[PDB]
Amino acid sequence: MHHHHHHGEFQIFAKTLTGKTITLEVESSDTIDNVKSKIQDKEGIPPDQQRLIWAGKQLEDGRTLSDYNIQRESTLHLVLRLRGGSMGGAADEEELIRKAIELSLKESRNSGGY
Repeated sequence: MHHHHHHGEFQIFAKTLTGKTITLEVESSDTIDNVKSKIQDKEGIPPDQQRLIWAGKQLEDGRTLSDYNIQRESTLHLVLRLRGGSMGGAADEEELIRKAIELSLKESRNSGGY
């Protein structure tokens, strides 16, 4: 029920596991489904095949942008899933989560160093 109007004055930045930078026009409260699909228009990749991991935690499809107060200048770490034959590389489908959290996200965990 996000109305039929349009006012994408606030954009965001998404970075795939491989490190691909993608910019999509979303809302401050945009939902994962909206974020994902929006990506499909950018990389074709279907939302059901796209996963979103942020802050060492996997974003649930029911999550919102305003949930964590995600501004516009945010790096949405996206991980491309793989249902077909395992690529047998760094990122596939499940290993893309633990690694997406240990590579560019671990920084947030490092803050726990006290």
